Amino acid sequence: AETTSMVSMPLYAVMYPVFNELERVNLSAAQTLRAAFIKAEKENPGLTQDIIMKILEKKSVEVNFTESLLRMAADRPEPEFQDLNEKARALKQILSKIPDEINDRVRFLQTIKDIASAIKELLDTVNNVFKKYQYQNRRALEHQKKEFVKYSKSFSDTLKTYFKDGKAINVFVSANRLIHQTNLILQTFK
Amino acid sequence: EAETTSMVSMPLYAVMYPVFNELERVNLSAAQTLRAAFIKAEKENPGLTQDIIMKILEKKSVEVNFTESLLRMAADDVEEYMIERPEPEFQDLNEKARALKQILSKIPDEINDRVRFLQTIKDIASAIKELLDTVNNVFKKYQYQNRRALEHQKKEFVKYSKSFSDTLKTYFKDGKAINVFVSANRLIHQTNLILQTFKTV
Ligand SMILES: O=P(O)(O)O[C@H]1[C@H](O)[C@@H](OP(=O)(O)O)[C@H](OP(=O)(O)O)[C@@H](OP(=O)(O)O)[C@H]1O
Repeated sequence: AETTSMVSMPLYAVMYPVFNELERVNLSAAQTLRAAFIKAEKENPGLTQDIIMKILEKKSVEVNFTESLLRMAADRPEPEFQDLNEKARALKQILSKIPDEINDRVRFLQTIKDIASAIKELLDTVNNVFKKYQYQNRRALEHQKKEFVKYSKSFSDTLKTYFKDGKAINVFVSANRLIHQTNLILQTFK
Repeated sequence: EAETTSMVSMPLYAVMYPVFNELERVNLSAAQTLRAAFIKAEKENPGLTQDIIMKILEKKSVEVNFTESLLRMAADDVEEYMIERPEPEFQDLNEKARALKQILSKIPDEINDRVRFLQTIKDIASAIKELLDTVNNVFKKYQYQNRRALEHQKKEFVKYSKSFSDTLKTYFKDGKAINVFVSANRLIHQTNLILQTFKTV
């Protein structure tokens, strides 16, 4: 009952898990992708292995792309809203500089401190307008705030694991998520 | 649905398309089916290709270990590629190819011993020269249905051989064994292609 070559293993150990998770987002896409990999693998055993390896060999292209997205992610006259916009903007700007700061230990350590205080200022400002929304569906505020502080902690964790791992791409990805969460706070004020 | 002209679709053209370009040489329908599958999925969900690539990158350790295991297995994957011609030179060609693949297969076991690894590299070099010499002799002595295909495959082998040498140089710099494992597997595959071409030619 075992005629499948060992070279085909990555199809089931790598691709199938990815397809299975994709079925919950786009069933049609997952099936099409899976069907295409199955077809190609069955007709030429070893193809999935080489495809996966080539993708790994192009990680640098992926690092560059993840860096550029981070750099790009930085792009009501009420006084409280002007403050919220300013604080959010400063945080996003600092986070977007990470790719060009991470290669220097010293300057990267200061950047982390800049990120800490920037988030602190943002949270303070968030608490300010927080005290003026007088419960008008404020639940969405306490919710979004916590989603932000959750990604903030998740980012802090990513930094710690980075100082032992050395995997910058995880920092870039996490910083990107933090920015998106920063925007979510601003947007929630609908 | 949408067009893949957005920033988030970049990896589709920067990563996947170059990869798919090679498969046309192996299986056109497969390169086309895969290309159509990714572009289709990307149009429906822009950013999907990027997520797929990121998930594959997360399986690096799994892929790395499997690649080493595959290299170790190469020593017992022989009979499928053997040349089925009576002449003595073809039997000698089968032997030279087998011997090369055997030494390449021992790399994972040897790479953790500088002294042993240095010798193994010398043995690989000699095994390659002997393999090429046997190929050249058989090229000159016999007729074939597709001599051009054979010569092309030999030159492909030479490229992957030099690529292997370059990988060794780099390994002595950064000490990443996986690159050596990958390069050895590809050299092994090229060795098998030579054999398979003699079988149909
Ligand atoms: O040492 P391990 O645990 O395998 O992890 C590293 C990281 O994945 C590097 O990327 P990152 O800095 O983003 O963590 C990667 O380089 P690139 O991603 O720059 O290509 C290294 O491979 P090499 O590229 O072969 O050095 C790889 O060895």
